[PDB]
Amino acid sequence: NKLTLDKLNVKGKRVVMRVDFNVPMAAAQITNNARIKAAVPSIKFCLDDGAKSVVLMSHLGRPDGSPMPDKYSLQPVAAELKSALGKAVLFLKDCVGPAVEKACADPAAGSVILLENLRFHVEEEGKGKDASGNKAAGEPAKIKAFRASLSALGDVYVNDAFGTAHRAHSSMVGVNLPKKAGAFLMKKELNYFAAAAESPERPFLAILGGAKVADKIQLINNMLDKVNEMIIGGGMAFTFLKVLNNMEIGTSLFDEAGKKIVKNLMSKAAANGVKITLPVDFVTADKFDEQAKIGQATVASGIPAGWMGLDCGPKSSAKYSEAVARAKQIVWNGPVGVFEWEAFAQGTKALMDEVVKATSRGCITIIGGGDTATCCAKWNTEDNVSHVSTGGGASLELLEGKVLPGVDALSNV
Ligand SMILES: Nc1ncnc2c1ncn2[C@@H]1O[C@H](COP(=O)(O)O)[C@@H](O)[C@H]1O
Ligand SMILES: [Mg+2]
Repeated sequence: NKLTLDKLNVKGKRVVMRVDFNVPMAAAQITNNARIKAAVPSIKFCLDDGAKSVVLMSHLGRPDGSPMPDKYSLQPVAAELKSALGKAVLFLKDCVGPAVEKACADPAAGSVILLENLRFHVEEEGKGKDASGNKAAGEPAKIKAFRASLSALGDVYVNDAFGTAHRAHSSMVGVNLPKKAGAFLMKKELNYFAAAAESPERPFLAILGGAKVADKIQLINNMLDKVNEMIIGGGMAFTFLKVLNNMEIGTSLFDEAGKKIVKNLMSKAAANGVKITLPVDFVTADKFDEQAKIGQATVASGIPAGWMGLDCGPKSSAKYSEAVARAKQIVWNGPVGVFEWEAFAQGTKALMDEVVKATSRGCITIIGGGDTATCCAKWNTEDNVSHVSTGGGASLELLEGKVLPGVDALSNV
């Protein structure tokens, strides 16, 4: 129940749109467009429906509030967006101030304008570091002024920056305009997660991977309140196997703080009637290196001193596949092994194959932002799963059961 773009009247209006263009880069070059392309359907909707202008605003990297036009400029994105949009883009060297306001005042109808990095101003995050590297605090009156300037750039506001929705930054919660609508990406992201957090199809399987356990306690706990099954893989699994089974784990990752909560998580799973699938075999490595000598092990055999489990084995792949086969809805957050290294990416690759097949027969498959999304990109499965999230931190907070400041700030329907 929140206002979305498709239900917003834009004809003859200046649209001030927050987008998450915080794209990866490398030596003044974009290394992945995804976030830019993800926001194009919203930009076009506005143009096609007669918007007077669409003023795009975003942050890039973490300049921590000082104009770093040399390393963190959004200028390259303007030329990239012009190619994707097939339309000229007016790039402005600032995002607030009299001159920027004057430029967005009465733009030529159909104008697309891209503002400079919002994080060049400490008022966006509300805090930062000075030149010396010292932490500086934003001033309240300056915060108000900054927000009032952004508000002048449009008659209506659209937030399509899902990747930034967990941030209560000025551009996300401070735009004072009567109409604040979530755009098409934001809509899609919330639509699917509404699936995971409210009315999931069943069985509902949650696949949780990664290294640390302590930072995922809430994610695991929240998911235990909603799923029918849960696969616990990746490095996390070793804390569970060590505690529950007393498995010899070698130099495999072990979370000391998290190990103290393992029995409590299993207890909840039991009470909620959740079937937990943990790995039973592994692909070992003599060291955490892409080219480390590899081996094999099982929970029963244990992992040799010095060696570490970096991926699940064949038997674990079977059990995982069986869980996927039983699911009508799946939420996957975190690969099941070191996917970055080919030798330890096979379990993840195999699981992806199963998730893709599940989607083909009607399973609603939701891939979390970040690492899992990167895997979809690497193996070209974006068009093969139901949803691939554009925001790692944002989707994690949602799966944790948290309210997103950027979503909460939107108008209601
Ligand atoms: N069995 C494992 N051992 C060590 N690292 C793993 C393992 N499985 C997944 N990972 C890594 O954990 C990651 C994400 O960890 P996290 O920051 O907790 O999300 C990726 O960098 C993976 O390479
Ligand atoms: Mg990660």
